[PDB]
Amino acid sequence: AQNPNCNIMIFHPTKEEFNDFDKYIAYMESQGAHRAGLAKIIPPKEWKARETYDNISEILIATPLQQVASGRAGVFTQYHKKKKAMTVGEYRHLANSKKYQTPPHQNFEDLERKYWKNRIYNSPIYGADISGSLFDENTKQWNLGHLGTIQDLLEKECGVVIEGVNTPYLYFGMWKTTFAWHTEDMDLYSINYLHLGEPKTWYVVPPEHGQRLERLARELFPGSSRGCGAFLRHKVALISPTVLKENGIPFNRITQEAGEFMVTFPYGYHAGFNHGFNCAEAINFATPRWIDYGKMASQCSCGEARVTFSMDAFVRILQPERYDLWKRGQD
Ligand SMILES: O=C(O)CNC(=O)C(=O)O
Ligand SMILES: [Mg+2]
Ligand code: NI
Ligand SMILES: [Zn+2]
Repeated sequence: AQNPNCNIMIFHPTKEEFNDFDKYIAYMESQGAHRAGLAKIIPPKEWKARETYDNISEILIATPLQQVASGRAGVFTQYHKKKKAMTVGEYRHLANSKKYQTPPHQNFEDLERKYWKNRIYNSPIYGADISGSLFDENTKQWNLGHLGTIQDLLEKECGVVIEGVNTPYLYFGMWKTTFAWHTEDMDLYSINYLHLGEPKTWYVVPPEHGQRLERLARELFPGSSRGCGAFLRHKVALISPTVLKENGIPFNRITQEAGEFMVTFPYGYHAGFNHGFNCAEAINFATPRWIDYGKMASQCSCGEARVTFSMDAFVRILQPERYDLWKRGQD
């Protein structure tokens, strides 16, 4: 069995190996990368996403989100308070202000310590989930707006043509902006490219151990767990590495830097934080191996998780017994 300890693997594809996206995902899986739940892909030195980032300041962040925490430093929830629209240039200036800027630090490990000590005492503002792309249309390799769609994959594997579309999303971050513990919708893959700026630290639980994280979460968030049998779909709960280690939960960590891709694998729980002003692009995708995870994915039906238009068909075709209840949650 490849990668039996479920370590995060780092790949360095050549320019020739960077041509065929599906083939390279399959290769990484042949080497056991999925067992970790997360992999890093460093593009060949010949590649670039676009020519420059000098002209992005006028992108609008229509609904910046202030991430307000409740709880204790290692075990907390966050809610998202909507703020007035601002441009990427305005948001960058805000991120660099004395109130929001990254503190002085020695190295990534010192910053990670400071994050977990201090996160709850601040409310950073995240420009998340903005439909759009920063890849140049002429970038032919690993262009996250030109991937095979999940609807086409389902049709290729299962024969059923379905409605829906699959487009990327931009994330503008600042120090302490946080992504809560989650798997993807329908336990899909994700791919995330860090276009510019400061790093992003990731934590991940191997897919084979995901239910251990879920059981801990039910213990640590007992009201939320009574409210919903899949409350991590709400994407609000944070648990620190220290708390995970105290509770014996298997996990790994890695820091992504600008110019690097990360891939999350089906049912790989992940969480993390941004080091300072940055911009990432991410999208969900599927492979043949995903189908069985899609069929078994948990679902929130309490009403809180509220998701895209395109998830309807995935539930309807892969999970027909759950469909009616899930859709009640959506309406
Ligand atoms: O970058 C973020 O805030 C969150 N990203 C992801 O969860 C991802 O790419 O799957
Ligand atoms: Mg612009
Ligand atoms: Ni994710
Ligand atoms: Zn729910």
